[PDB]
Amino acid sequence: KISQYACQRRTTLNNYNQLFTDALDILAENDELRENEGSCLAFMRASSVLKSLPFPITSMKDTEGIPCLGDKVKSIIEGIIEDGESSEAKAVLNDERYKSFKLFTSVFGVGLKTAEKWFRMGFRTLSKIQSDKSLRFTQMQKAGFLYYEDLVSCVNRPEAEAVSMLVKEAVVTFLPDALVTMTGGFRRGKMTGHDVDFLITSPEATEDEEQQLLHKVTDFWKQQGLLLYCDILESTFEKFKQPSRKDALDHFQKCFLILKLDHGRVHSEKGKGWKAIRVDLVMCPYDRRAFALLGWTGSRQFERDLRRYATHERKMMLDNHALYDRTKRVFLEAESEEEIFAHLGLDYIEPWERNA
Ligand SMILES: Nc1ncnc2c1ncn2[C@@H]1O[C@H](COP(=O)(O)CP(=O)(O)OP(=O)(O)O)[C@@H](O)[C@H]1O
Ligand SMILES: [Co+2]
Ligand SMILES: [Co+2]
Ligand code: NA
Repeated sequence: KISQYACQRRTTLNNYNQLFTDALDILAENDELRENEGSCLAFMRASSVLKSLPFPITSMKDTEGIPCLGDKVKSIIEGIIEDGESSEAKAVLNDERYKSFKLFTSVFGVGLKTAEKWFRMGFRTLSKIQSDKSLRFTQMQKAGFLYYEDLVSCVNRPEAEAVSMLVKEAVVTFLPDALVTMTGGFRRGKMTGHDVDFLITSPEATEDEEQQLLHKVTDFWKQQGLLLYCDILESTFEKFKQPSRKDALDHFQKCFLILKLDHGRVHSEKGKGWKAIRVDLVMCPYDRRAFALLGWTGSRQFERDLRRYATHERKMMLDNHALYDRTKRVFLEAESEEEIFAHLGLDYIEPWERNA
């Protein structure tokens, strides 16, 4: 029996139900835009469970025994079986508000509120926004427009590996014992991504050394002329706080960057000679490295279901910093992700199996 939880499913990149899940993902995105959180969640859970199937749905009988498939979702599946298209997803793709929100939020630094503001001002194209002489842009949006074409082209694996080399070379210059791990989509086996994410941790660094590393590494890149954008968020981490009851917040020190990646550093099959790459770095205390790795690997749906399962099924509280057992009244320690899954009574799910 297929579990309702993504953390009890193996979800690999060979999606046999892309016709159904692309439509359900569009409908979920539109519900997010229309602030309908409930309908958004129902479409996301249905899309997630179909992504886990080892075969394509070709009839309504194939949906028997599958959880998270309500009446609304089954009507959408029936319509796609009928003529290979979703009339519901097609109407969203042609909606002017949806098209504007997708286009405007494709810019780094533009979220839901700014996209809504520009739409209500009558803007529909990025050309009209960028050339407007009355609009005022944040430093994040200025970088978003300046490096737009590079950032929208996405990052491939030779580029992600080239960025990994740069990150490791910079980090070990200040902390030679530091462990640098590529997380996010690339760790889940994806061929492309919108950014490259890393977890950095050091077994011997002090509290102050841990705090200064991201400042030292970004100053080094700024000196080399590689830092195109930088935003460092200071840590608000509390060693003895209970994990979140909430989409959990990450309190570790982190930075959101845009780096200049020279073409000569990329060893691939194939203009200006460089590409702007979105890079996120997270620094965590050594003892919390397994919780942080698990939270930063994703997918978002896998993380949500992991935390939901921990709370509802095990009376445990899980977040990126810790695992707390409410019955035993103890924090549970882990040196690896495998130990976290064992504490939760879950079969270990490999990172490439977390594409929920
Ligand atoms: N800018 C950011 N802010 C907060 N968390 C982030 C983050 N970037 C990465 N993460 C964390 O690490 C995982 C990957 O996050 P993202 O970079 O936002 C999407 P992704 O799964 O890596 O697809 P992508 O390859 O297109 O970026 C998620 O589990 C998320 O919690
Ligand atoms: Co990412
Ligand atoms: Co990221
Ligand atoms: Na955006």
